[PDB]
Amino acid sequence: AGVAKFAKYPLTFGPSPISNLNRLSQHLGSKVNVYAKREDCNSGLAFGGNKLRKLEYIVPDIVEGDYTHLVSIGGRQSNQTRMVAALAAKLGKKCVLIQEDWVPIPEAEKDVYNRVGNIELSRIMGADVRVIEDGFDIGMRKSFANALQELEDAGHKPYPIPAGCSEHKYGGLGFVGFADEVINQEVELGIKFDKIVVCCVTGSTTAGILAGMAQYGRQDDVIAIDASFTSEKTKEQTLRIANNTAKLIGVEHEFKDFTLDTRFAYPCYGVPNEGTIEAIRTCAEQEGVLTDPVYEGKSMQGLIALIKEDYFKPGANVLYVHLGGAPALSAYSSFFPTKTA
Amino acid sequence: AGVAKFAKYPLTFGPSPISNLNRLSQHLGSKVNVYAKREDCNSGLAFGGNKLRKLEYIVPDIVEGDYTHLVSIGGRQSNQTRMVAALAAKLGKKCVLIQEDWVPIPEAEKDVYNRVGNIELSRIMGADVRVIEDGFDIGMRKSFANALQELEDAGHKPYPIPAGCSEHKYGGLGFVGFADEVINQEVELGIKFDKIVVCCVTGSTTAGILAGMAQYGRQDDVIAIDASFTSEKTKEQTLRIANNTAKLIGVEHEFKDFTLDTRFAYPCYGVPNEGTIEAIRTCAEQEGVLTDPVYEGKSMQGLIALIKEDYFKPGANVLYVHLGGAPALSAYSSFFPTKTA
Ligand SMILES: *Cc1c(COP(=O)(O)O)cnc(C)c1O
Ligand SMILES: *Cc1c(COP(=O)(O)O)cnc(C)c1O
Repeated sequence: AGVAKFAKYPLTFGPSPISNLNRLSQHLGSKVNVYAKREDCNSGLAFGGNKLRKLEYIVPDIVEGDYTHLVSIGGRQSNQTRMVAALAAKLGKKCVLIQEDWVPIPEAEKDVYNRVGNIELSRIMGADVRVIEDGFDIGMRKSFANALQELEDAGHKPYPIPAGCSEHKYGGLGFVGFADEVINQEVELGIKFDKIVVCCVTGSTTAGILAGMAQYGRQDDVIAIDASFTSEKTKEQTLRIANNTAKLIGVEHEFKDFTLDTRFAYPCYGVPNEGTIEAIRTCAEQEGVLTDPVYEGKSMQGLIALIKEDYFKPGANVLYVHLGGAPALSAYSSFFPTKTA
Repeated sequence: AGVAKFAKYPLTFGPSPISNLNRLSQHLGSKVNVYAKREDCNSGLAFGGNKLRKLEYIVPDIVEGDYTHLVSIGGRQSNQTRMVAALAAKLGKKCVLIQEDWVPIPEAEKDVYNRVGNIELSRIMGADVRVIEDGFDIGMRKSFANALQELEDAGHKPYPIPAGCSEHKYGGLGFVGFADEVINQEVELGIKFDKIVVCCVTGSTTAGILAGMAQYGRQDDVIAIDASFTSEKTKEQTLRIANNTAKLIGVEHEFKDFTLDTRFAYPCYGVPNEGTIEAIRTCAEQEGVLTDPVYEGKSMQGLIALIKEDYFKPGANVLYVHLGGAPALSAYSSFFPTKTA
């Protein structure tokens, strides 16, 4: 057990704060005391987000080697690519982004879904944005490899950074350190978290939290809420990340399965459902905390669905993980009509 | 010297962090050392910002008596209105927001300027968003006074929060604390800031820094960048707010004038110029830090312009203030096209 033996490059202000969503708690029945560890309030690098914690353990490599281009990938409103662009800017490197079509671009948004939001930010930061229309997949894509081959054949030295970092060698280390962090904040705040709720589609964030919590034998505190509607590969990939990461940090524990509620992924990746939107609104109306229609919105409804059904013990302290991703909210404007008054 | 006598309700994580923009500073010929105090990363209340800091000294008054509605006013992509919603949602009060027509909505941005960005956020937080046609003015608005009367007629108890909280009785207290944070942070940093750059439209931000920095006899360290294009009143109100506040905290010194660079407001409030777009792109390409076409993109272009002309002593430590506004960026995608490689 030790993430400390790995090189880390600072890209955040330090330990992400924890918000006490006490008002939302009461509203939901006062059954559980909901808390939120603000990863969305990460750093000053283009709004921040969980993906920034992941990159901290990857940057040292980039810097140590002689690289000129940082290439990543993801869907249109990809949070990843947007943070890879901000990072590339900070390191003074070139940036290439492969924006594939992973979400059935809603009609009433087909004219902005590819111009406004996160994709706009990658542009403003000077990244070679490329709009391809390949299928959705949380695994290695055959457009990422070609981009690499291209820049290489061009005489450039590209740095591969897979979807959400997840499948990167050190993709699970950032959230191992997340675990060490919650453990300390529990003592500083004086509150123990009985459970941890976090969204999941490509893996690393969940896997990292599992392998990292294992350090204190608490992997079972984790509660993942699928948002990829493909629990199939999402659980198997998250599980494989959890193992390869546990090995890296000295954890013996072999992960064979984890809590992966799949009741709110539908209708698919990127497309909210009537429940998602209501969750976002309730969270926002009650706390002033925004959540997106793709990730955190679906994990927030799951958090509310669970609370409704007395899934947690009476008076439980549950740590909701806000991974950010709000900036893509402007590409789903059509789903939030003005509140009747 | 007495901002402590007044009550304060916590709305931010704590004293804002100061980023060291060394890469940008090198880009601008290593003329000075640019630092940026991050008000744009000060809270979890939907992106937070400078207005939230102002509000901390106003919330106590609110909760004390009995008000049911918080009312404020600003343009379509207003930041203040959006932060008032979050404040209201959190305080569990209702929200009525007047969204005047303060900006000539670009032709390309006509089908979005009112459905995306800040406005969308206020709607998700269930605020009563009222899109009005009145024009730009940093002074008390008719639509405002009408709202107070309307709601008050319906048997409600609205709380009046003018534009940017600037004209509020305590709208200046906020940044008088910013001055305190600055001096303390110079100590913890082991360096002294020679000058402070900060955007200025409705007044209270700059006004509070002036009365605060004056506690130590350092008002002349303040350098405001106007983005209203109506210097005359912007300088008139800012100067009045700064004078009232000064008396509240006990500062005798009377402000008769202050540094207000107006070279970058052109062509008008809410609209960037090729220079702004250039600054936003420079800061983003160098630090991965995002600024807005309306306010900060101008404070930033001015900063760059001032450095070039050798306005500061060589090696000076210049504290730029990032007040936020980046969320409104989605309403200007037309201006930022994919850069060529
Ligand atoms: C990228 C992202 C996720 C998914 O993280 P995984 O580690 O890939 O499960 C969830 N929420 C937000 C806001 C994200 O940006
Ligand atoms: C409100 C605001 C300002 C202006 O503040 P004043 O105190 O009115 O000068 C500047 N920048 C941003 C991003 C703002 O939201």
